[PDB]
Amino acid sequence: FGVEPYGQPKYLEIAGKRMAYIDEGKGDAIVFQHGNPTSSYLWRNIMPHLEGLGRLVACDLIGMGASDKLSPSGPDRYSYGEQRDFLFALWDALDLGDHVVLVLHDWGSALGFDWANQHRDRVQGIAFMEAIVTPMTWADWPPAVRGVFQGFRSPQGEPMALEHNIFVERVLPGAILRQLSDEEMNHYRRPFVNGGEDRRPTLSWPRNLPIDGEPAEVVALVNEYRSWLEETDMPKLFINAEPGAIITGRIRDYVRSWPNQTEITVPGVHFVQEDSPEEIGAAIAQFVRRLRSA
Ligand SMILES: [Cl-]
Repeated sequence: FGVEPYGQPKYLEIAGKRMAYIDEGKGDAIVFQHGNPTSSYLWRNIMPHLEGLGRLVACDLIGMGASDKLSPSGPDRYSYGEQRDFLFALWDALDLGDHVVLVLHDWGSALGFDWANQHRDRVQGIAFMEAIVTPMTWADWPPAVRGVFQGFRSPQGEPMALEHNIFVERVLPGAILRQLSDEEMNHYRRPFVNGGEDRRPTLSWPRNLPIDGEPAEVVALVNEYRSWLEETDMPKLFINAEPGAIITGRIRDYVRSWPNQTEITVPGVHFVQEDSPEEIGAAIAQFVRRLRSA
């Protein structure tokens, strides 16, 4: 468990806002996308396993990591669609090519599965873990954090996230089996040290989760892309977690139904990269070698 970020930070302005990203190596792209409340930092111990297998790209979502904050910020900002507009523009700017392997977690999986479904001819394979794969009910959601996420999805969410930073301070470490070092935790806290709107992305994201049919637009998006995943012969690598968090139970059964997929299981809850980076990295490398090595 290295504490240092991978690679050098780079920035490009997208719609007048700086977006930060890692871009190392050469060849066909391997694109790692984080979710909430993380950044490219999440992949620092995984990316080294793919050196020499492609061009390794990991972007920080708008409002997250080293990327700029939107202003004026408020409850109408950092929706799925807004996040998608920024990210997909950054990916276009980076000229990723047409043999992309996506490596996806959490909201990074909704964004990446959506991108792949819109660019089917440019995606070579998808590796995913603890991903958003189907509309949910609360029965699918980890029991220990049902009240907290229902809380986020109410007016209580503003104090919880913007004042108390509960996503970063409580949800993130609660969903890692090991204890992070102070140094690692400081990297996850850095984008969100200031109280108030700086923390808005951490609150907007849970409000987009497709749970009991709301928000309908996200439910519809996920139904669309999963309808493709269910039938496509695109190669897939499912990294299961034990105990896991959002892919457990019937959702885990469902993902296992998808075609042209292999899996592994690693120890972890939600932020599996922080419990099992060597096993994850090794599996993705083996996947990519099978797809590419000759
Ligand atoms: Cl979330």
